[PDB]
Amino acid sequence: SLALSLTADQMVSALLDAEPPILYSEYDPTRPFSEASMMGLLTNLADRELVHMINWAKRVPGFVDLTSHDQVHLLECAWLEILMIGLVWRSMEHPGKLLFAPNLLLDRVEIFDMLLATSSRFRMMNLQGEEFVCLKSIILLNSGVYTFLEEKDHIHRVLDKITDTLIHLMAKAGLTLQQQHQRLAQLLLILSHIRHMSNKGMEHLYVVPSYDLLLEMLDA
Amino acid sequence: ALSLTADQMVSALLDAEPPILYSEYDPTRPFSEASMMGLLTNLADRELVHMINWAKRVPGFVDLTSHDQVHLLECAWLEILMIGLVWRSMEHPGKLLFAPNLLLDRNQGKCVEGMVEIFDMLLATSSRFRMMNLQGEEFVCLKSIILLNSGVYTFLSSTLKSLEEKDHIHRVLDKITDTLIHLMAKAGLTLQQQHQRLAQLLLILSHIRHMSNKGMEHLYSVVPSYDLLLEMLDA
Ligand SMILES: O=S(=O)([C@@H]1C[C@@H]2O[C@H]1C(c1ccc(O)cc1)=C2c1ccc(O)cc1)N(CC(F)(F)F)c1ccc(OCCN2CCCCC2)cc1
Ligand SMILES: [Cl-]
Repeated sequence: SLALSLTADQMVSALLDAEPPILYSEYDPTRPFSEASMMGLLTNLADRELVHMINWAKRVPGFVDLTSHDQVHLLECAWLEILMIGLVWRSMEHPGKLLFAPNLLLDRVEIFDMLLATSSRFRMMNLQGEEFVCLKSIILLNSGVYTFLEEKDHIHRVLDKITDTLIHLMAKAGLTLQQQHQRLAQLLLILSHIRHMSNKGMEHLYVVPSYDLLLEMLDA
Repeated sequence: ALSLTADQMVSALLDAEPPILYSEYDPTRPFSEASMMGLLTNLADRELVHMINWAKRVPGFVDLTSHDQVHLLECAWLEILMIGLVWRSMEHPGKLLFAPNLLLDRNQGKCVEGMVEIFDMLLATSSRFRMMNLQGEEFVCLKSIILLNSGVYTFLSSTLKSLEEKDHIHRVLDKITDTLIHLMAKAGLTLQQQHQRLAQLLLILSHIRHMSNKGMEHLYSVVPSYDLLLEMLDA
């Protein structure tokens, strides 16, 4: 694959260029807050974000090398985790609040608390945008990989490239070899907590995009 | 803003560019006149939020009062949406790319009565930009001119501050002209070619205003209010 020959810098450049825009909530600010339904607003936002997520996924190196079926499977497994890491990233510089959108910024519940905790953890780590995009791409490629042979092999190789990229970013930033491996581990372990939150979030919803919806979106 | 170089002006404008939004996903097809109009309204309204963010980053714009910023936006918003539309559609002959998932040929334009006429005008503008090889750096200059120009001749005056406001706007406009010329000189165009291409691009602006006026006459037959615009700017 062409993707496997990308350097660290090229991988970061591709990922930064692929980033979705930050969307706004769809509601008239001239109106009182009480008119709105929180769940309604969040659903409308998420649905609009999903279209952009598909476009983003198609630009993650290696992703289009996969079958349409496997692309859908990865997206089905990752979509809420991807929405959540986006949320936490946007909320980093807003302690005690979740920036669902620039016009939908909420203070303090169980999952909300978990997301806030993740956000504060990213803030304490001084998580950089270049690291963020690597991590969100890992979520895409990893979350569904163990629930599907050449397809899996390819995915694992792209994942290894992403690891290389994360280390490269850290070496470039001035971190010692010991600091690099420690920060690599810290970042990746936070992914287990993102999985946790996603599963808890799913259990709350039960709005969820179907295999078929995702397939149609990818085809279109 | 008046201390920016041409290159800095271009950089600021490129960095300010809004995202390309999507239409309401999976609408009923075929469209009715009502459903198409509904989709276009929904799109436009979402684009407007991002336009405000963009406007606030156009050098010189925030130097104006909130009132004057709203006045400019009131006069320019549809023209700005339309030059965006024509720019997005350049590489799609015979079609208008309202959004990546809403790409319509003239046949589909006929779905709303009287619309095909303006659809044709927009297609014509888009082909004109394509034939001229309009550059992204030129596009952002032009869209910024629309913002600052369209409402400039319909402010009140009388007051010293108001005369200074208009003067400032005109100075920013002159800087944008300088920037356009700079881009052309940098590209290797002769002085005569530069002045000709400048005039061609600005004359196309009169046609964009025309199409905007025709488009506005349909919307009034949806339009963001002074209050909505002011709130968006404040937020
Ligand atoms: O180009 S438009 O002028 C403008 C484009 C699109 O439609 C408008 C619009 C919009 C904006 C806000 C909104 O809320 C709804 C729609 C558009 C927009 C939205 C987002 C965006 O990024 C770009 C554009 N246009 C479409 C085109 F002809 F070109 F195809 C158009 C032209 C003629 C019409 O009728 C004439 C006949 N009529 C006259 C009066 C009596 C009854 C008969 C009708 C529409
Ligand atoms: Cl949007």
